[PDB]
Amino acid sequence: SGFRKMAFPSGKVEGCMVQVTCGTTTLNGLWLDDVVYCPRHVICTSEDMLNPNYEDLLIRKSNHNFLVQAGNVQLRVIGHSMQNCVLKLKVDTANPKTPKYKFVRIQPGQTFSVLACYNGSPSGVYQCAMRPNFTIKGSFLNGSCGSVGFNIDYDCVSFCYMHHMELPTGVHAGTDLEGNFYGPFVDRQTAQAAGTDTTITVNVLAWLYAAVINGDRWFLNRFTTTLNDFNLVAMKYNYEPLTQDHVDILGPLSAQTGIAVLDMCASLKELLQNGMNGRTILGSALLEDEFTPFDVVRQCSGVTF
Amino acid sequence: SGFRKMAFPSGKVEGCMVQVTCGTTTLNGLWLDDVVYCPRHVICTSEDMLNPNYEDLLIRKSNHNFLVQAGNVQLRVIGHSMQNCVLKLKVDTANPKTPKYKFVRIQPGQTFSVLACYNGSPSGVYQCAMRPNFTIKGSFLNGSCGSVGFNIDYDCVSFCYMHHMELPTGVHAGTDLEGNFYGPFVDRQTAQAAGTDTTITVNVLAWLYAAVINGDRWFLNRFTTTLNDFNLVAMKYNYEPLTQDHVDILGPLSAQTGIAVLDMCASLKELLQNGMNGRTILGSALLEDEFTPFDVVRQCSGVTF
Ligand SMILES: O=c1[nH]cc(-c2cc(-c3cc(Cl)cc(OCc4ccccc4)c3)c(=O)n(-c3cccnc3)c2)c(=O)[nH]1
Ligand SMILES: O=c1[nH]cc(-c2cc(-c3cc(Cl)cc(OCc4ccccc4)c3)c(=O)n(-c3cccnc3)c2)c(=O)[nH]1
Repeated sequence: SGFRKMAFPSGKVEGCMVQVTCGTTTLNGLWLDDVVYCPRHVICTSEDMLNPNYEDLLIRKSNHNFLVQAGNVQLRVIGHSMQNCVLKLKVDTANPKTPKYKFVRIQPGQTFSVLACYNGSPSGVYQCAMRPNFTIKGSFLNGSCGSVGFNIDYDCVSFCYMHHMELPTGVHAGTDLEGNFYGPFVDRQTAQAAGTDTTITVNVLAWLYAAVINGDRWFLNRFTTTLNDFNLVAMKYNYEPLTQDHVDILGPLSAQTGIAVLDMCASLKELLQNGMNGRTILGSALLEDEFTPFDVVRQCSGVTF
Repeated sequence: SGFRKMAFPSGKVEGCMVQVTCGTTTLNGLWLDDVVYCPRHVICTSEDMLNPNYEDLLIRKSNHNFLVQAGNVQLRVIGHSMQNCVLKLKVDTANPKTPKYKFVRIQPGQTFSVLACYNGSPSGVYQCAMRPNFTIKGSFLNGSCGSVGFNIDYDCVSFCYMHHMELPTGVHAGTDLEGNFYGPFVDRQTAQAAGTDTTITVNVLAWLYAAVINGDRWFLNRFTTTLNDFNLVAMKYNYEPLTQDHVDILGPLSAQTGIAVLDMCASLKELLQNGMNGRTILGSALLEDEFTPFDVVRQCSGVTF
């Protein structure tokens, strides 16, 4: 029992982190097989990032201008190319620690683990969610660019995120491992709106099921609702609309606890309309939306890797 | 910017986790050099744990009765001994992945990372605190015994915790790596009180400094206090007393933010007396005590490993 914001074990990713240097810029890269992936703004100076022409900046760069260091190991760069917003550096040595892996583009509302890195060295790991507006509320300092987010299924690392930018609002933006930004953002230091964020309704419900499984039951009430009525309330409190697809994903938690999804929606409705009245749920005084239904079943049933 | 409950990268510990089997009992062990450490109740049956005589139970066990498996690798057991509440199994092979390490006994209020494991396989990592009453509020299921807690300093893993028990209250108890329980607990399924817990005042203050560093400033007020007056309030709200030693550990955060420790105490006093009035601090609607001053400086300055 107990419920914690738990991250995937990071060892399989730690073995892939390298340092990438181009000119006077140093950041983090991801070394898989014989390719190193990193944000393309490694080729920019402080002035370039205000309005960069990456095509033109890269043309002034040759293979020997990229220094890639993996601990002591200096890697020899034998090719370079730009794919959307990431640079791909071909090296002459395959990473001996390459895990089984794939590149995935996650959906808004999905969670992943972040291995924050500086100068190629891992400093910490934490779990976060892709917001509905495609930002993430991370913990990143200067030098963290090229840190990656991932999930793990038994032995296969699914890389979903590479960190590129901190917006003036303090939230974070980045790409999938094909270099495509999540959300509307561009890798340029110029004004960019993230737009309205909402709460991930299906995750909140998943966490309420986790609370019930662990003994926190005070919020269960005598009411039910309909999907239509609930979505009226969701809209009023800037919650994402709940779909039948979401109801179905919640099916196994509903079965395990014997609480129909729509009954749990009614409990959530009453928490939104009346607040938590100075109480806590799973040690939290607000409604938590960073656990997916899969996360809750994983943590509450102890699946391993 | 941003502030997250961040855990140490777990790779160095993942390489040390093995499965230990004795009879029909299987749990987690820690393989360092040529020794495997695990809870001594691996030798108990379900009935034994109600009132075990570990000396007598171990006498019925021989080296070949302990099966130790590290992935595929079956380890050959050439010695066994009991040290307080842990078993030490001498194996004939040194773990090739042994990190630099030491065994440390932490103080109440200190934080560490937990690598939750099942059947020798890591499933997740999270950060927690040793409570003032020497329990931890973890996330552990049956089979998690022998999972370990640790800190990391550059390349040296300090192991501080091995998980042994879940109490009927749902909180968790365990030992240092010499087998000595934290707190009053014994490895026996019989009634055991944990006693009153308090909030870790110095950690709360550290987190308020983290909030200020990140831009959450609404809680700073026009008041100051004295150490004596603050400790009166702390006692009323079951906060740990603040000592001059604590004030000194907070010195660098005070210097960085220009906010005198006693001024921050006055802000904390007003939050305790008046509540948070429906506001949040660093995304939390309650006062958070699981970050030490060292944690806050580490996360806010990006030290790595
Ligand atoms: O050597 C290196 N140089 C640079 C970086 C670097 C670079 C950026 C960055 C990159 C681009 Cl292309 C545009 C941009 O715009 C911000 C903005 C957007 C919109 C409006 C105003 C400003 C920012 C950054 O955000 N961070 C950082 C800092 C703290 C936390 N997380 C990431 C680090 C690095 O890590 N290493
Ligand atoms: O094979 C295996 N067998 C057993 C275990 C095991 C064993 C215990 C345990 C061990 C002892 Cl000596 C005494 C005890 O008392 C509880 C109690 C104390 C006071 C009053 C009433 C009850 C419990 C346990 O707590 N957990 C567990 C379960 C869930 C989360 N975290 C840990 C697992 C295992 O992991 N693997």
